[PDB]
Amino acid sequence: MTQHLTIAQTYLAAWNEEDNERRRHLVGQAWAENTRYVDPLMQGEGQQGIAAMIEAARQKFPGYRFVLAGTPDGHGNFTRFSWRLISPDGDDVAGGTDVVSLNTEGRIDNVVGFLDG
Amino acid sequence: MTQHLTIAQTYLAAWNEEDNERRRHLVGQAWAENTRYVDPLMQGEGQQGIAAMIEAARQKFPGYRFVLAGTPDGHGNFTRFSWRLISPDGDDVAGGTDVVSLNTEGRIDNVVGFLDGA
Repeated sequence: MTQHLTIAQTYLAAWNEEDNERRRHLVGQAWAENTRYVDPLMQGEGQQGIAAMIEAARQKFPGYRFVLAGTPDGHGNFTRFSWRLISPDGDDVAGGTDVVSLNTEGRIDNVVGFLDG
Repeated sequence: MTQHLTIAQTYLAAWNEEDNERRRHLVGQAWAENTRYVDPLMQGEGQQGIAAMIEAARQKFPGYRFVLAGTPDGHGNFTRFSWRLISPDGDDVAGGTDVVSLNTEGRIDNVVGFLDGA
């Protein structure tokens, strides 16, 4: 359970990181070399690619933040969690849900996201 | 959207099928030969295995049903949906959420399920 909360937190920390350099270092630590991401708006592969994708996403939504919603859960190497997108003025404008997979070495190898209203 | 509703319905139809034989037929049609399932209580692989798994599950929860909750959604070959577990007397006892993947030939090749309270 805590293992699932840590994974949710590590994942969102990468999306909320303001400094693009620090984010590459974060993705470098948390994500696997063979890693893949896909949601309804985007896709990416590899540590580099995912770091680039997140940066591109943030440039389109400057000032926005991802805040965890509810309690992450899971089983085996799977973690599931949800988050809300918060506007620079503090408005809840949307949200999503993700299923994240860890490889046998504890690093994120696969993420599939969805959008929520 | 409709493609995602159909997938959710086809998936649940297999879990709600009363006859074991009809269910093999249903899994045969909807599921891929190289297919895999895992949730917090179970796992299976292959058409045979998943058919067997569902049957074992139902033998432990006789009379229970799995009813769709909310609107399925998704993208690419991914579908996501949620369902509620209904007791023989009609009570809502619990639920789940699943992520289903279709292979390039339209058949289910991967499912990852999770449990939900209220």
